[PDB]
Amino acid sequence: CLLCFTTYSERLRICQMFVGMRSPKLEECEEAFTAAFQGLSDTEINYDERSHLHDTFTQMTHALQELAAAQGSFEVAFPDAAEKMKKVITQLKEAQACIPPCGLQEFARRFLCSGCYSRVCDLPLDCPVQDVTVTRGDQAMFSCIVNFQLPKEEITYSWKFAGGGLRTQDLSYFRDMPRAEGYLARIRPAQLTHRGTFSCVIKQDQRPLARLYFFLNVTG
Ligand SMILES: [Br-]
Ligand SMILES: [Br-]
Ligand SMILES: [Br-]
Ligand SMILES: [Br-]
Ligand SMILES: [Br-]
Ligand SMILES: [Br-]
Ligand SMILES: [Br-]
Ligand SMILES: [Br-]
Ligand SMILES: [Br-]
Ligand SMILES: [Br-]
Repeated sequence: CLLCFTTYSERLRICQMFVGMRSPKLEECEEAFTAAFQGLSDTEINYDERSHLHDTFTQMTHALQELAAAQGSFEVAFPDAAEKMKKVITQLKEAQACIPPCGLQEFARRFLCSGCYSRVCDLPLDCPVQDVTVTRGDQAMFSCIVNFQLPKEEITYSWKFAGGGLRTQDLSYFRDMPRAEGYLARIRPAQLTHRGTFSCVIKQDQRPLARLYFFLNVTG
């Protein structure tokens, strides 16, 4: 995480304060620094903690500066700060676990220090079809509910219908169902012409987080 939360100029300035502006050791110093953090090069942290960690690294830089200004060897200074940061990292709050089988799960997002970028679970947007069997004249209810946490802001539910009795996730068979809004869709009453797949797209603003599918089997 050293490379992600400190810049090359900061690290060069630290090493110069250690050995000198244009010292021949100035190169070795560099490789003592980065190597000292080699173990933390592939850690994954809770995305929501990145700022915190970055701030901590800022503190670290200053702590090193003073250490260099007061003589002090870089050879011991860098492993020391590396272990301090290792403990800081171990005490950070964890992101939520990935929950199968589908969805963009923002509360599971993690920051990868190897590459310095964020990542959610590699799950499909489309969730498995849920079979819902009712009889003619009976009420049917589709709950657009996922098993992972959704953001609070800007969530909408868009419904679609693929008729003709198709059990399908293929979008080319669906038309929009503008009557339906919200997480709960009701067919009152269900009839044979409702046979088909109902889909609900959960969106944050305009980006989809999940697409659910309900195959309504209406029985005579
Ligand atoms: Br940050
Ligand atoms: Br020292
Ligand atoms: Br985590
Ligand atoms: Br939120
Ligand atoms: Br909505
Ligand atoms: Br089918
Ligand atoms: Br449409
Ligand atoms: Br409609
Ligand atoms: Br409702
Ligand atoms: Br979509």
